[PDB]
Amino acid sequence: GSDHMSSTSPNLQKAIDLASKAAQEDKAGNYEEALQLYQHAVQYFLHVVKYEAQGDKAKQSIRAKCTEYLDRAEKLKEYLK
Repeated sequence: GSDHMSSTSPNLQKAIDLASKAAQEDKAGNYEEALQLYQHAVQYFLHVVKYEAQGDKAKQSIRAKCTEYLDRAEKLKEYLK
């Protein structure tokens, strides 16, 4: 059916799926794949916000999340294997 594809880009869909997995690896304290998931998430969110934006102001939705994902990786670097 619609399955978010009618309103959300495939890059934005990818970004969130991988951002969700970043937290899954991190909060399990695997501290292995987590770091690269946190940075790869914002790699897509910034490619959406700067080049593929929607809803005029609505692009601010990713700006709030991406600013956390690039910062929260620096906390993993304490124990990141």
